[PDB]
Amino acid sequence: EVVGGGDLGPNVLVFDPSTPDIQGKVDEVFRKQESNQFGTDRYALMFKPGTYNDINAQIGFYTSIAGLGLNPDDTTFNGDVTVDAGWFDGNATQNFWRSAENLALNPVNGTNRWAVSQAAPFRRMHVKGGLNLAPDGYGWASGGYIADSKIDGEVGPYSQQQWYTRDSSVGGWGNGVWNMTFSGVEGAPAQSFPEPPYTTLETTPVSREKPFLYLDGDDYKVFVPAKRTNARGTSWGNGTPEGESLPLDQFYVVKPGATAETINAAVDQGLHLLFTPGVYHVDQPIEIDRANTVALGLGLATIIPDNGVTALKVGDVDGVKVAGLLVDAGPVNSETLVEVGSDGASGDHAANPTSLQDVFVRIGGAGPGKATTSIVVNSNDTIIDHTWVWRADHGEGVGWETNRADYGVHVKGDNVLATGLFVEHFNKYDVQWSGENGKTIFYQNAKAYDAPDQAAIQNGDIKGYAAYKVDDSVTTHEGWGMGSYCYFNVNPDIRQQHGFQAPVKPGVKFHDLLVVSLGGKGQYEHVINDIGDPTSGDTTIPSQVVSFP
Ligand SMILES: OC[C@H]1O[C@@H](O[C@@H]2[C@@H](O)[C@H](O[C@@H]3[C@@H](O)[C@H](O)O[C@H](CO)[C@H]3O)O[C@H](CO)[C@H]2O)[C@H](O)[C@@H](O)[C@@H]1O
Ligand SMILES: OC[C@H]1O[C@@H](O[C@@H]2[C@@H](O)[C@H](O[C@@H]3[C@@H](O)[C@H](O)O[C@H](CO)[C@H]3O)O[C@H](CO)[C@H]2O)[C@H](O)[C@@H](O)[C@@H]1O
Repeated sequence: EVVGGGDLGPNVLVFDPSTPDIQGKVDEVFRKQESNQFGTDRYALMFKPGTYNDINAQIGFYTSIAGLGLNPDDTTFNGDVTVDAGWFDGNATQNFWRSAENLALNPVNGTNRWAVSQAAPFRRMHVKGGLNLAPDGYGWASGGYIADSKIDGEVGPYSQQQWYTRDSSVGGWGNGVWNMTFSGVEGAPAQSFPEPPYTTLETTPVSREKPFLYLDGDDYKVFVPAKRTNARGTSWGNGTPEGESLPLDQFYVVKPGATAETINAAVDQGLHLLFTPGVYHVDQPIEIDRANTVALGLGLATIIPDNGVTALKVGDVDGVKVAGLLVDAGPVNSETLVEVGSDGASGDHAANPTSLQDVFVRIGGAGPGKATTSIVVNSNDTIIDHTWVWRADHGEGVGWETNRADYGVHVKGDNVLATGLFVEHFNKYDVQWSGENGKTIFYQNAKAYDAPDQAAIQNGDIKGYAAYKVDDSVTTHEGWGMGSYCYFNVNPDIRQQHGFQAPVKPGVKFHDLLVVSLGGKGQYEHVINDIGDPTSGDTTIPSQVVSFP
């Protein structure tokens, strides 16, 4: 039984420098996906190596676009790969669930616009011009994530609240609103927080670039980049990154029809997983318990666990690479949605860690969804490089009970690294860290907006549950460039005692923390523990702590 390789299904639209009506055939997708925030259509747009002209690819919901060279410059657009905000009058605060990878862009007026909020990665791009992250106007925006990219000109966030860039090069960088964090960025502005609120690290401590599909002349393969310790700048500027290249014959090609049983029997049998674009329902976890297994998603491939099961269980193995998957809770509460490693997991994976990359969790919004904890990271050395774990605040099936989700991410492994951590709206602790020697570079949280009252969120004798808690038994932890925002629109008399909670210990340190009330809808009492000013006013002024402790 199981069979690697084959055609990639209807939802992977694959273009070359000759193909007909590329513009009309990219277009059509956009007019279908532009306002389709909670529909089940999914699309991947893939471009063969060469040069494309006259192209302006507006990217809507649940649309990935990428090149199929090894290097960004192998697939060049004279034109744009664009996100803006027309559907929502210029408000970019719901521009979610889309992606761009492995392309070079020569934008038509000199500037590519990528007006995105969360879960909208921009990886391995070469922009031969500037990159604007704001919508036409300077309406609300809440991004964002760039990795492994070279922007020849200026990145211009304008009204973007916050941003994370790693292992990249920019010609310059125009402005900082609340929290612009950089690690391993050539051309980043020097560290300057509080004002302007730039958090700048010379290197990312460990990174490994996300695997991606690409052509060898005409063989579908997947490139699996070689890990980089103390990374700075791009992996591909000096051509060939170290890395090995699985052929697609060694992947099971997931489509509708596939069962959890079938997907499991493939990883078992010795195949990797390529999820083609679609929404998949499963009645038991997808379990990845072979070392070095790549599970790569296309087109915002989405897994929904039925019957309260865990969607994804990774075993206690080295080297697994989960990349490009949206895990969408079912109506029936799952105790966990994603578990990396087993409970009581104990060995190390330093040389060849497991990673989650562009893994997105949603609880609610397309109908009710519920989970107790969304991601449990048990495995030591795991890298979490871009995640958005989101209890819905809008849509259908949202409400304090209707889409209850108490806990977002629980990190129990030791030496876990999060780079680009976005977690929002959980009824209790958005992030909890119980393991040793953890490190987070960039955090973005917003609290739950629908606590019906203060009693709903009493946390023992603390008011509210921290956005980011380090259990007081930890000895060793560090974070950089971290923010928590509140919008208790339902009951704006609520108080949130702090954004962050931790031990007061020599080795449990932070850098550049902030909390923000959005329009005076509730307030924070402090930034971390009992330290830092409360928020005040209705004018959305951040309260900050530069150091801790
Ligand atoms: O021609 C190059 C030029 O393309 C620009 O893309 C624009 C879109 O910004 C725009 O999308 C509109 C909304 O953002 C706007 O506010 O209102 C309506 C309603 O939805 C939208 O059309 O639409 C036109 C065409 O549809 C696009 O060309 C890029 O932003 C820009 O960077 C680029 O230079
Ligand atoms: O609800 C949609 C979406 O909202 C996101 O949070 C937004 C905030 O992004 C937004 O913040 C505004 C700032 O961008 C702007 O600069 O300042 C004004 C104040 O003058 C801010 O309000 O505020 C809205 C609420 O009005 C928030 O909901 C969430 O991150 C996201 O999860 C959510 O889906």
